[PDB]
Amino acid sequence: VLANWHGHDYQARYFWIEASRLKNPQQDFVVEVSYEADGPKAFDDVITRYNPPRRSTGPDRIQADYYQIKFHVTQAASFGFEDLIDPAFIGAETFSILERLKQAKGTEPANSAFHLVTTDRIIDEDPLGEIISNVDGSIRLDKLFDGTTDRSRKGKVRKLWRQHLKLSTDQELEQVLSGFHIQQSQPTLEAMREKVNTCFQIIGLITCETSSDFRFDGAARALRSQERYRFTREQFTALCEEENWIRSEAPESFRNVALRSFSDGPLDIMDALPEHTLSLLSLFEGRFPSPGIEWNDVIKPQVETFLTGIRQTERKVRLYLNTHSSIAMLAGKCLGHKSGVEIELVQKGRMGDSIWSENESQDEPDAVIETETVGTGSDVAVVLSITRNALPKARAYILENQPDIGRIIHVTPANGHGQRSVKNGSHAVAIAEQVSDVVMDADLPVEASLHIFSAAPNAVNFYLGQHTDFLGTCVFYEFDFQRQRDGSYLPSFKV
Ligand SMILES: [Cl-]
Repeated sequence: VLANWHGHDYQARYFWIEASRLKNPQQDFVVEVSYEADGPKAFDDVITRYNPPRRSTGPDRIQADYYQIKFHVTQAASFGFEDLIDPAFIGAETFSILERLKQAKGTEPANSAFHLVTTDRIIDEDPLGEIISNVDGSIRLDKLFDGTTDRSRKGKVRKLWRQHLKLSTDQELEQVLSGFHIQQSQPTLEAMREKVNTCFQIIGLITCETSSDFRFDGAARALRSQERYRFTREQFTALCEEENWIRSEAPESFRNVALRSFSDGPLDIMDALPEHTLSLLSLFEGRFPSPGIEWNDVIKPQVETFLTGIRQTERKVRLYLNTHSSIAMLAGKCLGHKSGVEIELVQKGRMGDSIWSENESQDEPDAVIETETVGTGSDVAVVLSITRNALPKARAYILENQPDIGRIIHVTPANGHGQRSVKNGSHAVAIAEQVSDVVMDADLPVEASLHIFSAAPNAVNFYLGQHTDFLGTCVFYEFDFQRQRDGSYLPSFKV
């Protein structure tokens, strides 16, 4: 029983995720990672330092990211702009988040980034939600600094913060807020355990599975007792050697590639180099289009061009995937069975991170497959119920909107849909293969289309996309919880 970090296991796991970069050959510019377990202080809970300074969307390369991690509580609450001036919000008697920010801006180099990390969310109609970027969490200075007076909606925020910080002008406030980020709705503690394991496996370290107690939490407490607070690349390699953590010192070198369509959190933003990264939410400047014509005309060409560029130069690819289901399926089609690209998938999401490949074998029973006739048309639907039963909603959409569909093929894993219905990449591939066999045996004429409705994680959708080349003309669909308050399908890509 050792003394915990002030941020406890959440802070320790954040640190381990950052420190794994010290032994990542594809992030050699990360030169030091440190933690402050006797806090909170001023944005030093975790610090990641770069040499050369890291690439940035802004005008200056960033020499360090500084993290202030709000004490993790399992039940997530809400906060607004008024909370940023309250010390209790960061679990302290004095010094708010903004005062800590002002101090850190006083002490640290100019080309620095500062992040407030929390599993809580911004209040729905609070002004803070309007000044925090959906792309990367950065403060939206063009939005907060309207050029209005204290009476306006943004003026009230400016006044509260300016007077709390004892500044004379909104210009000084803008100086203080430059480089500040709020990362809301960050992963749960359990997802953080999964992310630590994924990061460690990728860099060739051992992982801690099944065990109800995480080994690396105790390792972090022991490091604190040894007063080892900061690690260069050499120091982290030395720690890994001393701890007997190195599984392989030379794992198979895959080229890291990233495909994302949601928010770019700091944990994931450097998964691949910028030239090997496609972040769709950034291209749409934080406003992702509804599934439809814009997907087939804007998103599809972008994804196809990006993945053709990857395919013609790379033999082995580690694909970090955090996107919509049909985009994952399109990605699979672009890197299909024809490409000759050996694929390792890193599935990232709110559930956590997982690694998929065809290395582990499987002997699961065949998926239950049931065909139903619903009309006279020559089109065919395939419904994959993997995470949940998708057949009712797909059947409703089809009855209401696709008169040319004459047959619905329903596919469900042997032991039913659920969170873990697909074992591994080999199981996903085998399911895709039996789906392809059934569709090919259905003998669709060449003019007809195969409509694909899927309720599955990104990796399963990717492996299915890899086989859509065998199925001819296809229409991919997106399930949206908007038009119908409990969800409904919309066509996205026609391939
Ligand atoms: Cl004032």
